[PDB]
Amino acid sequence: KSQIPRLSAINDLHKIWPTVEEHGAAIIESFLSLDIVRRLNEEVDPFVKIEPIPAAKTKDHPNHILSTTTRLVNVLAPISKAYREDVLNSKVLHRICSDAFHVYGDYWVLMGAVMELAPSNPAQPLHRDMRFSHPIVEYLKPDAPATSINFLVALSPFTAENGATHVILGSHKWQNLSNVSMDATVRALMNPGDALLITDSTIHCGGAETTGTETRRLLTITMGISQLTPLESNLAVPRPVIESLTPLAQRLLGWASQRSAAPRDIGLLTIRGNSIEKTMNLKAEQPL
Amino acid sequence: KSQIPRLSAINDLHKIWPTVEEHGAAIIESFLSLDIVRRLNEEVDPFVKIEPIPAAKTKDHPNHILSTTTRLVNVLAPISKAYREDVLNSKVLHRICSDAFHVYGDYWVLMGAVMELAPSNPAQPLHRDMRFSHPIVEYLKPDAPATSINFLVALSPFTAENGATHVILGSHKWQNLSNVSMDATVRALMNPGDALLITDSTIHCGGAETTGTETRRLLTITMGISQLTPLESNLAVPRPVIESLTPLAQRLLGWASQRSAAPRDIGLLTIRGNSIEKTMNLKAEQPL
Ligand SMILES: COc1ccc(C[C@H]2C(=O)Nc3ccccc3C(=O)N2C)cc1
Ligand SMILES: COc1ccc(C[C@H]2C(=O)Nc3ccccc3C(=O)N2C)cc1
Ligand SMILES: [Cl-]
Ligand SMILES: [Cl-]
Ligand code: NI
Ligand code: NI
Repeated sequence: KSQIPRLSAINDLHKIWPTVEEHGAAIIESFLSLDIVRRLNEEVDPFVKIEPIPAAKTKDHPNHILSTTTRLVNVLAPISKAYREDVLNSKVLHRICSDAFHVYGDYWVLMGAVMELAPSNPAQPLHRDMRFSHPIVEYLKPDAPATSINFLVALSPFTAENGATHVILGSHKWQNLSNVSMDATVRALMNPGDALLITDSTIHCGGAETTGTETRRLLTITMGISQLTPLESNLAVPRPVIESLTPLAQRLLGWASQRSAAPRDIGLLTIRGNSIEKTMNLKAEQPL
Repeated sequence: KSQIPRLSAINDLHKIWPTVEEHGAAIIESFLSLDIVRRLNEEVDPFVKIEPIPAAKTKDHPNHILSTTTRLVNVLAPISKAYREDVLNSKVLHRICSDAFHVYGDYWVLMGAVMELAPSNPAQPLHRDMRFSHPIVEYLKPDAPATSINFLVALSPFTAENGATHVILGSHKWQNLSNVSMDATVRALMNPGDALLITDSTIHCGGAETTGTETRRLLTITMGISQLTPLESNLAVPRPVIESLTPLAQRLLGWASQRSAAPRDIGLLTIRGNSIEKTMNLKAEQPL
């Protein structure tokens, strides 16, 4: 069985989305530089350490799906300069997203999260993303272009023994799911900064951590059309932080109006014919 | 040909959504009281008068579809006490919406707008709503439950001669649109406070104003699943105004997290497992 296609962020940029459209997955080698990975890790480190269990009794939106040995930290913009500057303005990410979502229009971040898997973390069941948040997605026609995609960026090594992600190539086109099995999977073996890109229809799962010693960390960036509601809110992010961002980063975090691809688009999140950013006089690229 | 079913807001409440599901339209008699209509009208009056043309060159999200003799005012919460208190907490609206959207989960306001049509306003072409903002909707399967519905509330009389809305009954189930014609329509003749309820698949249009003297006004409330992005933003609505609302009204305006109907729902617009309202310590029902 064939392995996940591996592509250069530098050289093969136009090939990335077409590869994912055909095969359901691709590995983007050095999607983030080692420097960006270093800074991201350093900045999110304490927030991962203080994060409670996914279904903590203190939470009013507990995640009952993730293993108790998973820590997920989202709303990364206030935590991480590297995320809000380097990642949110990634040339590679934006080329891929504009390739993927041109039929629909603007896209934004549905969720940007750091996930840390503890040693001995079990494999997840094979799944498609979005089914615990967006029931609408299951009602889309088979040939509907993907309305979200997920960049699974390695922040530490992904190996077969420490639980590297499994994917079933071609499974994004499957209607009948009788042949869903771990027998059909291949692995996303990745160095820090490499990213596995999948669609919302790609069948996949986190792998089993079998060493009992290694802690695997990733940055999962679910990008989706601006017509779908994000899993996370940036409403509470301080205005100085938002005003330090590029206009593009502001749009990605829901601090701007959005546009569809309809020929005479009337827009999303508008205010009496004007944008959020025009109405609120929102500044951009103002240093803290 | 059969007329639009007419139902009591008081007596026939459980019958309203089933009627719309079957026929694609229903008239809810006295959906709003005359007092609520009076107050709504008085409060929005000046904002309608100052509103420029839909495609005004000053706007960065111009509406190129609406006639130049239409004035549309959205983001009504800061304008109208009657809207944000009486309409957003309407028992009838919420019963209908929970009936309609139970398969998907929470719902919210995609757009609440007052539309005023000037004398001699031409009939709109027959259409389905949502096609200039949510291209995703066209890619839903035929049997997908409606993901949005539109309450067209009369704020002045709707008569055949002054441009009362046309609908084609049953057209919400149409796949082939070869028989789309004004020959197939019936009219929504309505007194102030009556509402025509349609789905996002009901084929309909505003009628021709033929008197040259009458100004027709309506309140259009597009309610949709919380998984779809609103056409309008309440991000710039002052916090004192938001904190005067009920928790339900806050949710409807995007000042709360949202939930899907998935058995182990992980939520929408959350912040590290907690809600917007918990995170921001958002007060409710605090008088101005
Ligand atoms: C333990 O087995 C699992 C089964 C299904 C899922 C799906 C997933 C999702 O739909 N979206 C995301 C996307 C990014 C990060 C986390 C999640 C997330 O929480 N779930 C539930 C996760 C785990
Ligand atoms: C002039 O002919 C027309 C053709 C189509 C439409 C559709 C409509 C929409 O999709 N949504 C709404 C919903 C509530 C109020 C206004 C609108 C709105 O602006 N358009 C464009 C309007 C007019
Ligand atoms: Cl994984
Ligand atoms: Cl109308
Ligand atoms: Ni997944
Ligand atoms: Ni319409």
